[PDB]
Formats: sequence, C-alpha cells, structure tokens
Amino acid sequence: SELLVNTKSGKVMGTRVPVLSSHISAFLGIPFAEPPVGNMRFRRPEPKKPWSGVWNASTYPNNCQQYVDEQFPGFSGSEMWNPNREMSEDCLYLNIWVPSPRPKSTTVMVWIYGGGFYSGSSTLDVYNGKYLAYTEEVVLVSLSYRVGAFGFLALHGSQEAPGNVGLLDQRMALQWVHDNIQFFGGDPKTVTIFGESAGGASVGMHILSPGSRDLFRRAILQSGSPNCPWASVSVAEGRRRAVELGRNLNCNLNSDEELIHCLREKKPQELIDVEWNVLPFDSIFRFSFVPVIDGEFFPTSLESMLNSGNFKKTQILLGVNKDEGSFFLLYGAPGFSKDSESKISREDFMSGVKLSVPHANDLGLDAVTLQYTDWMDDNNGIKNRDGLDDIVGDHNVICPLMHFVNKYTKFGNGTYLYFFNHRASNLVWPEWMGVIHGYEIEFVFGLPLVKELNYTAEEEALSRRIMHYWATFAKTGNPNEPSKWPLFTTKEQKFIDLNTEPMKVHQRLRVQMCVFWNQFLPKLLNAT
Amino acid sequence: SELLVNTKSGKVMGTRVPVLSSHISAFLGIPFAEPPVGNMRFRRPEPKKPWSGVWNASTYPNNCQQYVDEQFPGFSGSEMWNPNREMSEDCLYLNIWVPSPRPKSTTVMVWIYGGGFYSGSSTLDVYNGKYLAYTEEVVLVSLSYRVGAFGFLALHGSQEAPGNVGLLDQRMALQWVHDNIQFFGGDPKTVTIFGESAGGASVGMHILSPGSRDLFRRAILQSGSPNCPWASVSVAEGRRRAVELGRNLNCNLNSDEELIHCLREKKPQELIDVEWNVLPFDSIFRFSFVPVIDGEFFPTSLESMLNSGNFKKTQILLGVNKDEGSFFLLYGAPGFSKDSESKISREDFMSGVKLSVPHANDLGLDAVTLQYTDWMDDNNGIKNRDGLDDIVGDHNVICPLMHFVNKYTKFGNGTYLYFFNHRASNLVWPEWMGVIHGYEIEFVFGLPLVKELNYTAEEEALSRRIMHYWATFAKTGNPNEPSKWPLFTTKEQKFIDLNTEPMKVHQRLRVQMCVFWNQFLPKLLNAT
Ligand SMILES: O=c1ccc2c([nH]1)CCC[C@H]2NCCCCCCCCCCNc1c2c(nc3ccccc13)CCCC2
Ligand SMILES: O=c1ccc2c([nH]1)CCC[C@H]2NCCCCCCCCCCNc1c2c(nc3ccccc13)CCCC2
Ligand SMILES: *[C@@H]1O[C@H](CO)[C@@H](O)[C@H](O)[C@H]1NC(C)=O
Ligand SMILES: *[C@@H]1O[C@H](CO)[C@@H](O)[C@H](O)[C@H]1NC(C)=O
Ligand SMILES: *[C@@H]1O[C@H](CO)[C@@H](O)[C@H](O)[C@H]1NC(C)=O
Ligand SMILES: *[C@@H]1O[C@H](CO)[C@@H](O)[C@H](O)[C@H]1NC(C)=O
Repeated sequence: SELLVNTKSGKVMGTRVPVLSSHISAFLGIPFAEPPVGNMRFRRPEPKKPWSGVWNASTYPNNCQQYVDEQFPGFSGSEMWNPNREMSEDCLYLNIWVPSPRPKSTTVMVWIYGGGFYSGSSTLDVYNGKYLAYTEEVVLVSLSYRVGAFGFLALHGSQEAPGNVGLLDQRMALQWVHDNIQFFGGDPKTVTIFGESAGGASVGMHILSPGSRDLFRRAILQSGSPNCPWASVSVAEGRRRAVELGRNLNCNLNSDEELIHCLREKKPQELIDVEWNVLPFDSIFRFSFVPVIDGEFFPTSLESMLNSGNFKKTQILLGVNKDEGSFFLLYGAPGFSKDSESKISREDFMSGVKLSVPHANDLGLDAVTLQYTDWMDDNNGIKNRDGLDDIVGDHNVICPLMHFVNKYTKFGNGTYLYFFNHRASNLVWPEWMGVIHGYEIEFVFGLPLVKELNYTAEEEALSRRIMHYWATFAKTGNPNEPSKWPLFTTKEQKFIDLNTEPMKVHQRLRVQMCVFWNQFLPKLLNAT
Repeated sequence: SELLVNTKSGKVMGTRVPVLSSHISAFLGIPFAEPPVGNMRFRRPEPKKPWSGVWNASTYPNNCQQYVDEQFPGFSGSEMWNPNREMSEDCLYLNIWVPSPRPKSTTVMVWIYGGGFYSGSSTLDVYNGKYLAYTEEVVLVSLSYRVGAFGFLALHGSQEAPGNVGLLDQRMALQWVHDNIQFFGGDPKTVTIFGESAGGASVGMHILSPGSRDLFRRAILQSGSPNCPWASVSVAEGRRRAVELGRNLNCNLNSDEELIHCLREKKPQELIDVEWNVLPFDSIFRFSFVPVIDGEFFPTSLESMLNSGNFKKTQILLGVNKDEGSFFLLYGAPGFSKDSESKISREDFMSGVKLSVPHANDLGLDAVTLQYTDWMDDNNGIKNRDGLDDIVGDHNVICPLMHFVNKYTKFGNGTYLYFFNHRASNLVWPEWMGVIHGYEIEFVFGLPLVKELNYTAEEEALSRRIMHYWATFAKTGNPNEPSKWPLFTTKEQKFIDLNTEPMKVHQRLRVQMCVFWNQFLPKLLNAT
C-alpha cells in the first residue's frame, strides 16, 4: 500500500489528503525522539525506541508547551500563529507530505518553524505542506522542537540542562530524515532545510554547527539569520536567566542540581507564566530562552566562525520582508495599536528606540535617533512611526542577515538574495504594518492557489513562481530554470524584489543603514 | 610502431604518456567483452567480437553505472573515489600501461578496484598505473566490472540474472590478459592480480573459484578478503533482495522472467535510485548486490572451501590499515561528522554497535559492547569514538582477513602480511579518522613520487619501498630483494608495520579481538 511505509524505527501508516482537486499521502505525527518528560525535561533528546506494529500517522501531533497569544482573541491575523493542537511536553514529532504516486528518489525540503524560540508549531495551517509537495513534486517535511525554557534553559556545565536542546531536537529530526526519508521516496543526498525567523536563524545555526553540517545539502533562510541579536546569548547570560526563572518560582538556588530538580517539578504552565520576567532589559524583540554560545554546538563565537569560514560551504537562498519590525512594535511599544494608523509622537519615538536597542548607552540611543529622524519634520507622526518600524526591522532582521550573507558568500558555493515587498490584497492587519514579518510564508507554502482564501490571480502567480524558485533551488542549488534571479556575489551584491511586478534587480540591500548597525554602532558601544 | 599492438581481438593503438620526466605507452579503453546492454543486462558477459581496423586506445573508457557520492560536493577527499568519466552500461574495458621500450616478457600486475561491489572505476587518478609500470618495469593492467544490481542482481536458477556476473566480468578480463598480454610484452605465466577492499575480496574469490584459478599466478589482497561479512550472501538472500528491488520499481513479481523483464526496461538511474532500500537491516558497511554463494563460481560455502584447502595454492601478500572502519562511521552512524572531532556519547556508541553488527541479537550486542568499552571511563567521548572505529574495522576487514590468512597459510606456498599505519602528511580528512580505508592505495600506485602532490620525502621513500615490495613479490613470490619482511607462518604468524619508521616485525595481528570475532561471537549467535 501507498500509505504504508517501513522505516528503521518501525512501520508507519499515513492518510490520503486532497489538494487542489487531486491527492497526496501525508504521514503526520511520526515520533523521532523519546518524549522529553519527567526527568528528561531540559535534557538532550534521546532517539525514539523502535516500535513493533504500525504507527498511526493519520493525524497531527501535539504542539510543544508555549506562551499563547491572547492579545486579539479570535482575530485570524494573530491566531493563525497560535498552537492549533493541544499542547504537551510530549511533542517531538515530524510530518511528511509525499507526492502520489510515491516518488523513487526526489528532492526533500525540511521546514523549521520560527516563533522567537519561545513558541511555534509544525501543524499550523500556513505550514500545510501539501500544496508545495504536490505542486513541485518534493517530499516536504516539517519537524518540531522544544521552545521556551523547555528547549533552551541553559546551565552550562550541567549535563541535566546544558542548553541548546531545542536545536538538538532539530538535529535529531534531521538525523531521522537522513536515515529514513529514502523509504518515503526522498533523496537523503538532496535535502534542503528551510525556515523563517527563529527557524531561519536555526537553519543558519546548523550551517555553522560542525555536528549538523553533514545532515543536509542546502539551506534557505527567511527573515532570520544565526547572528541575530535576539537569537543567542552567552553562557553567563543563559545562566543568569535560568537562576532568575528559578528565583520567580521560589526554587532552592544553592546548586544547579537543586535548581533543575525544582524546575522539573513545576507544571509546564508555571514555567510559561513567569518566562517573560527574566529578560534583563525593558525591551522589544527579545526572548527569554534562546540558543547559547556554549563551545560545543557552536565551537567559538558566531562572528569568529563567520570570519574564519568555519561553516558548511554549499548554496543558500535567503531574504527579508520590507517591514520586519512592525508587529513587534504593535505588541510592545507605546503608541502603537491595531486599530489606529499609529502616528507616533516624538516622545513615543524616543521611548521606542530605547526599547529597540536595549543594550545601548545614551550616546548609542542618540546615534540611532539621529540616523532615523528627518530633522526638517520631526513631529511628523507618520515618519516617526515608519522610522521606528525600520529601526526594529533593520537592527533585528535585515542588517544581521546582510552581515551573515556578506560573510557567507566569501566562502560559500552560491547565494541568492531576495527582498519581499508585496502587501497581500486580503491582509487583515492594518496598513501601517506594511509587509509583515512572517507574511511571505503563505506565498512559500502556496496558500494563494486555493480560491477560497481570496487572493488575486497575480498573487497566485507570485506564489507559484516563489514555490518553483524554492523547489528548483532545493533540487539544484539554483532557483532558476536553465527572467533571471542573479547570483549574489561579493563584488556585485545583487538581489531581486519578490512581488507581482516584473522582476527588478538591485544592489546592496539597505547598505546605508546596515553600515550603521553592523560597523558604526558596535564600534560606538565598544568605545563608550 | 611502439604504440601499435596486434592482439587476438584486433589491432589497438595506444598513446604516449609522460611520467616523472620520462614516458611510457598507455593503451586505454581496450574492450574485453560485448557491451552488457539491453537484453544482456544481468547476463553473464560474452567475449568481445574481434574487430577489423585499428582500435583507438588513447583515452579512458566510460565507468560503469553506479551510485555517486554527493555527501561533500567538491571535497577532494570524497570525489577522488567518484566516477571521473561519463557512466554507461557500456563499460567493460581494460587499461594497460607498458614500459618504454616495450618489454619482451615481463611481470604483469592486474588491478581490481574496490567500492563495496556497488561502485568503483578503473580510471581514477589514484589508480593511474603509469608510476608503477614505469618505476618497476611491470606491465600494469586495470580491469573493470559491472557493480550494483547490474553486476550482482541474483535470481539463482535463472540463466538471465544468475548472479556473480560482475565477478565473471573480472574473470573475462583475466582471460583476455592471459591470452593477449604477451603482445604488450607481458609474461602470461607471471601475472599477479591485486585489489583493495571489494577488489581484495574479489582477488580472494578468484583464488577460491576453480574456474578462475588457472588464469593468474599470485595474488595481493589489500584490506579485503573473500569471507568478509559484507562480501557475499546466500542465494536465498540474493533472491529476496532482487524481489525487493523489483517491488520498489512496481514490477510484476509473478515469475523470474516477469521480474527480470521489468528490471531490464528501467533506465540505469532508476535502479540506482532505490538500490539502498533492499538492505535487510539498518546497518553500516553492508551493500545491496554482492557475490552469491551459488554452487558454481563458489562450489560450496567459503568456510568449507577454506577448511578443506579447496583453493589455488600459490603465494599471497596482503594486509590491513589501522582504521579501516572510520569512513563507514562518518558516512553512516549518528554523532560522527567530517568537521568535528566526533566524540561519541555512550548513547551514540550503542546505537553505533547495533548498526555495525546488524545480524546480532541482544546478547551479541552486549558481548561486543563489553569487549570494546573501558568501564573505568565509559563516558570518555574519544574512547567511545575510537572503540566504535575499531569495532567496524575489526569485524568488517581485519578479523575476516586474519581468518582467511590463517586458513590459507596452512595450504599455501607463501604468505607476507602487513599492517599499514602511516597517516599521510597531506591528508584532507579529519584526524579522528586515522589511517583510512583505501589510503594505502596512493602509496601502492606511487603518488608520493610526484612533487606537486605535496608528500614528504619520507613518504616518497615509503611509496618506493612499497611499490618495489609489490612488484618484487609479483615477479618472484617474495617481496624481498635477495631489512627483511619475514614470511608469515602458521606457527610464528609474523607481519610487519608499513610506515616511515624502521621496519618492526610483530606477531599475531589483533589476535585478542579476532578470537572474539572469529570464534566466540559466532558461537554465541549460533547457540542463542
Ligand atoms: O517585558 C516584557 C516583554 C514581553 C512580554 C512581557 N513583558 C509580559 C508578557 C507578554 C510579553 N509580550 C508578548 C510578546 C510576545 C512576542 C512578541 C511578538 C508578538 C507575538 C508574535 C506571535 N506570532 C507571530 C509570528 C510571526 N508573524 C506574526 C505577524 C503578526 C502577528 C503575530 C505574528 C512570524 C513567525 C513567528 C510567529
Ligand atoms: O540504509 C541505508 C544505508 C546506506 C545508504 C542509505 N541507506 C540511503 C542512501 C545513502 C546510502 N549511504 C551512502 C553510503 C555509501 C557507502 C558507504 C561508504 C561511504 C562511501 C565510500 C565511497 N568511496 C570511498 C572508497 C574508499 N575509501 C574511502 C575513504 C574515505 C571516503 C570515501 C571512500 C576505498 C576504495 C573503495 C571506495
Ligand atoms: C488513526 O487515528 C484516527 C483518529 O485518532 C482514527 O480515525 C483511525 O481509525 C486510526 N487508524 C487506525 C487503524 O488506528
Ligand atoms: C561551486 O563549486 C564548484 C566546484 O567545487 C565550482 O566549479 C563552482 O564555480 C562553484 N560555484 C560558486 C558560485 O562558487
Ligand atoms: C583517438 O581519439 C581521440 C579523442 O577521442 C582523438 O584526439 C585522436 O585523434 C583519435 N585517434 C584516431 C587516429 O582516431
Ligand atoms: C613452495 O613449494 C616448493 C615446491 O613445491 C617448496 O620447495 C617450498 O618450500 C614451498 N614454500 C613454502 C613457503 O611453502
């Protein structure tokens, strides 16, 4: 049977699903690790023990325990990101969509969800892999990994909560794909890992980590990169946050063992209830438990690894959206709200910059403020709002990505860069938010091909070329079919806009602002 | 003309090639069998029909259809093993390097490539025979043979895909050398067949097979022997895999004729795409289509043939490398990777032993684990990594070879044993891999004599003594020129280390571990 597959872990039985008036097989909820519960909470993942009998992979698995967004109850704009299954610490599963008839040995794509390392689910409707698997004939995999304290509580030195375990969950699912995807018709020598936001940062982290490099072929990074300011912390900062988490739950803090034991007796929701209290600064776009530069998963600092070419050399395709920062301001900065145009006073602009570059002294805050203010029109509310939006996006996503791409390209085997600036016709978020962080995903997963979702015909056409670019790149290392997306090179630095207009090629994506964020401000904060 | 040679099959025209500031003649691509295409796929080879006119033997022939390594695109360490010519089922050719001026009747050496019986090419740069032909004045021949399903699909009972045809390809090239090498100045009564890994196992198979014995004089086996656990299967297992291959390609499986007809209509790459899906166990160092103990090429089981002295009696020179197993763990076991020191956890060690002795029950896995674990330091990552490396190498190469050599020596006419443990100064593979499977070949073929390859002067000197040992042994049955490599005897069991230090003689190569693999574990698995 087409729905029965024999893996090295045991037999698994899928389910047939309809897609654009046709059908494909889906194997939902395949376990790849032992449930990280009880004493295994905070520990490195262990491989799933093989099972006898047939594993029912006909329904989505649980989502990992995470903070749930309740800012706009029932608003589809925000709820489409929340867990749509019951949450459970027993959440280490992967999902596979396989073309029908079963391919023999085709291109594989593995999706790694984002969510700032504190949330995310592989089961969301925008991540439904049937459209891409079907339209491009690829075997599409989506994995899961522990987030929040469960995935990233870090007490360096302890083997009980070493940190980075959520990245080790990702690695284990990739080990499983490498080892078993051939039975589903996937080619283990042609797997592309791709992800957005924290998922894109994760993809970049597996490209850097010696221990993950051999498990995949190529990579796609969407609005995220490994060196993002919110994507990692030192082992000392990770320790300080773990201790502060324990302090919030009245834990004995005399030894790592005492702290970890206490944290393990707490119900999941007790950890999530105080998670946000450990941030060191009043800040925006900062998450509590994220990867740690531990000397193992990351052998040295991310920057020296980038400088010395200490990373997987292959092809990469990556890019950013026009208004990466808007939703972080909506959710966390004074003066911004969902139902108003959010014109910002100079006072709110300034408290907004303080929130956006939490680690800066007064001189640094003045350098950012000057760089983003039009002094011939300083009380223009629209300009203040847009300037703040760009500050958040440039500092947190764009400039870190541009720095990663220029460092990568020097040693890599091929780079394709994009700038996604299409505002969807059916967007439910207000206009001031522009092309929002996460909104290129629906085009990557082909949602505009389904009539009921109400996209325009040109949006469907855009979705189809993006999917074909992503799959063609996954298959060959080049998004182009033998109008050209030019290669990004050290010298030329070309990239394309990705929207409904005829392709335009440009150069040096946000160079002006990124020289400020990647060279000047850091020098400024280091001297003062 | 020195480049024109008249053989029993027709005239062939060679090409003059430069070597170490001198020159020799090369006759590349001489056909020895009819192309095994169309309805001849899976069939025994047929002798090449003589041709009129002159055969252009100035360029390398195609390589046989095989799985291609893409784990490290462009890495020279791995690509030096991949086909460097176009692949084609039309691949049955041999290559000859002849000293200049043309010898009258000199020592002949025939190289049989390895590659686990699923890959390999006679045209690789490490197999360039000009250095050895030139430096030692031998006529050097390299043959080819079908690998993968093309060479070893076995449906015992059928004459259409009887199995072992790849070994019959080897035999036919040897028949051709026996019959025609005199015209190239070679002495047909003094031919030494030599090969590495599956090539060394093949050499041992022609020593056992009654039908191949009279076609050569002496033999050299490098890191491989006929009784290796991965080198053969029963006719029942061969049948089960052929049927499973057919099942993977939606073949009618009602009769051998139906299955074979279906398999013959498939394009080469369709067979290679699913080849790895027929292995019975999750395993490492196991290949899908290998020789079958069929009652014809091998009259009875390999072990009873060894026990009863049913094999060619002559002299043999053979040996092993220090870390035969490392690359198989890199490529197939969790926790190992090219760019890290690969320190293994106890968990990865254990899943590694399961993968390495696929055919063992739990008690057997416990016996291997206990034998290779230092219990005073069980979490030592380096020790776990090295222990696993030794398990793979001892079980797959060393102990099978030691068993073959002790059985052979009882009836043979002279044995010389070696242990190659020199790690090359210019090795591109990480340190943890040690003296890798296949890395003595470059010394046997004299690559260190070419300055541009960057070896040390002592490496050049080592290469020169190995080449002179191999050629002197091929010419006389003794590697020594009238410091001595002592004869391996039943009583003394002496062998030498082969490296840049002064020769040291030792005894009983890995006896302790090999008594475990050759006597205890098999008894254990047979009783339980
Ligand atoms: O001092 C502090 C700092 C923060 C906070 C507190 N105290 C107290 C508790 C509330 C917490 N605030 C809730 C913030 C949660 C994280 C900020 C981001 C808003 C929620 C994002 C959820 N999901 C989205 C995701 C993506 N795009 C989106 C776009 C629009 C709206 C929501 C999106 C892209 C993929 C990742 C998830
Ligand atoms: O369940 C399974 C088991 C295996 C596999 C799959 N599924 C799915 C497909 C991939 C296949 N894995 C690829 C394995 C290929 C064979 C394992 C060995 C690695 C490739 C060896 C290629 N060439 C080499 C050869 C030699 N020495 C070498 C040394 C270092 C690196 C490569 C070397 C010595 C001569 C023979 C070839
Ligand atoms: C798999 O689970 C679903 C719902 O949990 C159920 O409808 C279906 O019958 C199950 N299949 C089998 C054979 O257990
Ligand atoms: C990628 O590598 C191959 C060989 O290693 C080389 O021929 C090709 O030019 C490289 N491409 C780029 C964009 O560096
Ligand atoms: C032999 O073939 C090579 C290339 O295919 C060519 O350069 C050479 O001229 C050929 N020799 C003859 C006489 O056909
Ligand atoms: C090899 O055989 C010859 C004669 O058959 C004999 O004189 C010689 O001693 C033998 N050598 C060995 C090592 O058995």
